[PDB]
Amino acid sequence: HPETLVKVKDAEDQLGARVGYIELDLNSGKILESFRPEERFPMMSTFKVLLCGAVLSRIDAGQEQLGRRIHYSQNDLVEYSPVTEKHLTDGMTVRELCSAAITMSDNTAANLLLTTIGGPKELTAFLHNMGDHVTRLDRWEPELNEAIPNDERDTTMPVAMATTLRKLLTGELLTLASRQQLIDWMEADKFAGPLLRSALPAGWFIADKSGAGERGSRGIIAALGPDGKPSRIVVIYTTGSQATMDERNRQIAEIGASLIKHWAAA
Repeated sequence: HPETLVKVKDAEDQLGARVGYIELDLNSGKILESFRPEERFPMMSTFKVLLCGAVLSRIDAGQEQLGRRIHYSQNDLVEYSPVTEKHLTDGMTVRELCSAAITMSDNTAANLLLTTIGGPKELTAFLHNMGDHVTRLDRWEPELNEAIPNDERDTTMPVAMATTLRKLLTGELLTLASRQQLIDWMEADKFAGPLLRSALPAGWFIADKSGAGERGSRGIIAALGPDGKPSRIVVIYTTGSQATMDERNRQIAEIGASLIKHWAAA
């Protein structure tokens, strides 16, 4: 059962594309393993977690409310919007939009949330404020998934993203209640089944968010561990492959299997 770094390299061979990987201890933030940690990759829908972090930060500051109801129209609807397309009459609350953006990867939900903060530049500013000067959101859904080769728009580095996620889930950046809501949304993710979740044993905890884009882009961010408690952060991205969705999913799932099989190693 291949060691994780061996598997990551193998995934590059299989996919004909670069793969980035990092694994952090959740408690200490120390890097346990990495591969292309400082290369840039399209975030795709993995940014939706960071967006809801920015929204929760505003909630904590009294600038936003979880229960605030936003009505919107047909014009706002874009592709891959399975929840927002069913609430044209009634609208959705901020809390519901974040649930939709994270757990159902709802694109229109993400756009409505970006409007609440004033656009992608404001998400980038939130990230800068907390110390991540690498992750950048430039565009709205769905254009942010374009993934033109070597275009740095709408990208992160594995090492930047992993630490930003750790800070949102466990740091003082968000209140306890907000930290817990963010992880609860990620735990409830329904749009990542063929990825890390497919390798997880019974009894484990996983809070995650996946992404897919053009040019074969695929990725996932996660906090996971045994015994009902997360203990590591994992970030995986790939871009460039011509392989099918199922083939890309399979490679990520196999990286997960290698991580799980060697987890107990001292």
